[PDB]
Amino acid sequence: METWVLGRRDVAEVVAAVGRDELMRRIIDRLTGGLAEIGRGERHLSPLRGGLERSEPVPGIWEWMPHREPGDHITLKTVGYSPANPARFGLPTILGTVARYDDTTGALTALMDGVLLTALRTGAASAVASRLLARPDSHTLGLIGTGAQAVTQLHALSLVLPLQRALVWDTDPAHRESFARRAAFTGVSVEIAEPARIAAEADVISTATSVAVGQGPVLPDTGVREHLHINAVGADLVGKTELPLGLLERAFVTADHPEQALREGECQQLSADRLGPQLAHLCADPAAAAGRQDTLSVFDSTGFAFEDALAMEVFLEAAAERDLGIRVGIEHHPGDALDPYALQ
Amino acid sequence: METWVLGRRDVAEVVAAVGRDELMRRIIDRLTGGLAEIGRGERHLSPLRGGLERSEPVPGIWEWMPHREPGDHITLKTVGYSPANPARFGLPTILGTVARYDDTTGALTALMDGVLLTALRTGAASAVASRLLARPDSHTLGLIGTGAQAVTQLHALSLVLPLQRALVWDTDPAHRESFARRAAFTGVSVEIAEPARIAAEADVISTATSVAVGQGPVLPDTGVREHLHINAVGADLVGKTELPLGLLERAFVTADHPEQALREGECQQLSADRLGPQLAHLCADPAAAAGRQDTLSVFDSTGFAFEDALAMEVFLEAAAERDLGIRVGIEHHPGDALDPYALQ
Ligand SMILES: NC(=O)c1ccc[n+]([C@@H]2O[C@H](COP(=O)([O-])OP(=O)(O)OC[C@H]3O[C@@H](n4cnc5c(N)ncnc54)[C@H](O)[C@@H]3O)[C@@H](O)[C@H]2O)c1
Ligand SMILES: NC(=O)c1ccc[n+]([C@@H]2O[C@H](COP(=O)([O-])OP(=O)(O)OC[C@H]3O[C@@H](n4cnc5c(N)ncnc54)[C@H](O)[C@@H]3O)[C@@H](O)[C@H]2O)c1
Ligand code: PRO
Ligand code: PRO
Ligand code: NA
Ligand code: NA
Repeated sequence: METWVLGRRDVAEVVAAVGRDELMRRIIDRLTGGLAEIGRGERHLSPLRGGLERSEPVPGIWEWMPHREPGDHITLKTVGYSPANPARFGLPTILGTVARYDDTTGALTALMDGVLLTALRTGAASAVASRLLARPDSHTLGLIGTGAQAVTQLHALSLVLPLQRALVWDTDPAHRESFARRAAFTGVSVEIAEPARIAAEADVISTATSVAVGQGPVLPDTGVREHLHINAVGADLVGKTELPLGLLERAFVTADHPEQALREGECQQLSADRLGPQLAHLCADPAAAAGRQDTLSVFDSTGFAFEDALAMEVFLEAAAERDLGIRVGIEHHPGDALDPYALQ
Repeated sequence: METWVLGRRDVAEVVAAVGRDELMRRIIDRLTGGLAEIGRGERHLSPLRGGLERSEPVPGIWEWMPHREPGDHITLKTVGYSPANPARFGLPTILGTVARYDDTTGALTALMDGVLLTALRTGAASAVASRLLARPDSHTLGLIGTGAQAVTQLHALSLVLPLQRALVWDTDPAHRESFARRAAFTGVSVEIAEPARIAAEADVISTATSVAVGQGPVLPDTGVREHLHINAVGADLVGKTELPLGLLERAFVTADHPEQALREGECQQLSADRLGPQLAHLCADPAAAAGRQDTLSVFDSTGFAFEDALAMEVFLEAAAERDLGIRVGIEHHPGDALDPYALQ
């Protein structure tokens, strides 16, 4: 028994071989089915994630995210949010890895990058929610925050809605100027637009910013279109929010993970009484979502480990077919199971 | 940047080059100093661990154990307790791995086996406690449970006490009969003896069994020597205990981690106001242990992530000295930190 490790090169090869659209579509499809299974009581929400706050160089958090498929495997994503990483170190803000363990024995069976996988399933989750809650003829996407997540927000949403235009904003001029180049592969025309213009003109919005605790909202509470759907994607520290309270109180709100959203999502701003069914229940019966397409809706996204497990499976399937990755004996399996010193 | 991976081969070469005795002594010494640092308020107990219960093929648990050194790094041990592993799969009951993450960036910097390390630091912790609370001329060790942990319990204790014999019991006849061969290198003569005889004759006892929830005690409530010290090491599911309540109520009880021990240790059986000072406090200020060698004492051991971080440091120091291990690029670090697809 050895651990199957996908290098950064292998993850790159999966993308190049499968194609960006096809890979994202596979993850959207797996996520929509898995969420419906939860909504039907065939699968269960992952446990609350845990985390450790860090104050330097700027406030961030490092988290562990487990999910168990009984009798099959356990998934654990370890992921940091370190918003000074791009400017100070040329590293992504979100940095992580995903491990798979055999549920029967505990053995570490696979390990891979979490950076790309996280961005993919986070875009996919927004596409799942927006397919349910945005107008099917949605033409204009708004993006507040044009960092890493914005790229897969636009990509995934462009696969499920007839987007013709993306109105985008970032507080860092260099980050908003570069977004059109990073988004060019989607074919959707990008325009820089200030938040009040995005609020007024967009059919669907994703907010995905590194805004600090207490420094929201990143979108003003002003004229929004009656049918607006928002994916509230930013999530890290307790006390970080992105949307104005008055907008949230007006909206139909659905969370991906209700207990996580109440602690780390926009639902921090609301009472537990106030929320609708969770995304899994809307996937299982979209009748509850159809009648909210033409009114104000918010998908409160925090990310949960089930999404990472499903995305990892897509990557492992593609990598196995192409004989990608290395095998590394990491765990010590003594020749005598009762002798820790029996190094084989 | 690449992750430093210590393969099972690298861990084997560290212990082969350094030797079991010296490597165990290094971990005993580092654990002693680190515990005293906690007792002096210079460092802090790890947060409570978390886990997922698994019922098949027998009840077990899979846990995550984080410990943060602020500004430096975060350690995470992932470890399963799967008590059917030896008989069913030829695998150790305790199967795990230990990772290190940079606290500033979040990046995965090091990854190694947790099987040997866990056995080493668990023996070491009992040795730290027994130096404080067992008679310094203790001659007879008792072991209830002669599986994997029993090997390093005997080894560690033989380095800090003048042990001449070990009286040992297991409910599996094959496992108690094989213990003498696994223990031979220590030079401590091994004799199989029923638990009542072990209770009557031992100067120090370690209990380290895979007894099921509700099926304790593994040591009977009967006559023991006035000075007996017990390392209660068994720990996994809530409701699993090893010692008889009557014995516990007469003992001076020090826990490695009070909150964890009240949940998962022998202290599950005790009112919280009956606990003695935790082990870290005994290490920083021996006034609390003065005179307790000569009466009944119990070290309630549950294991906590600080111990794994300290033992990992010992391994990484030896591995760095010898340039052992491999570098694997696992995390995707895009050339453009704001572009997850820049598979750069
Ligand atoms: N919900 C999920 O499943 C999930 C998954 C991954 C990341 N996230 C979260 O999404 C957020 C963004 O992550 P990322 O990887 O895109 O980070 P990033 O650092 O790559 O991008 C964040 C961008 O936000 C910009 N920004 C900061 N404050 C702003 C403001 N007030 N208005 C507009 N823009 C602002 C920054 O300039 C930066 O360009 C983080 O909170 C992250 O933790 C959520
Ligand atoms: N305190 C810590 O830090 C720490 C660290 C590692 C493991 N543990 C715990 O120690 C315990 C033993 O772990 P291990 O790795 O030695 O497992 P193991 O499976 O190698 O050995 C356990 C032994 O206990 C025996 N046993 C079961 N019920 C018994 C009973 N009533 N009386 C006597 N023997 C009995 C089994 O036959 C087996 O040989 C587990 O609960 C484990 O989770 C604690
Ligand atoms: O779900 C995730 O992976 C990210 C991590 C930070 C915020 N949510
Ligand atoms: O501290 C530890 O590693 C072990 C794991 C199971 C029981 N406690
Ligand atoms: Na959110
Ligand atoms: Na215990």
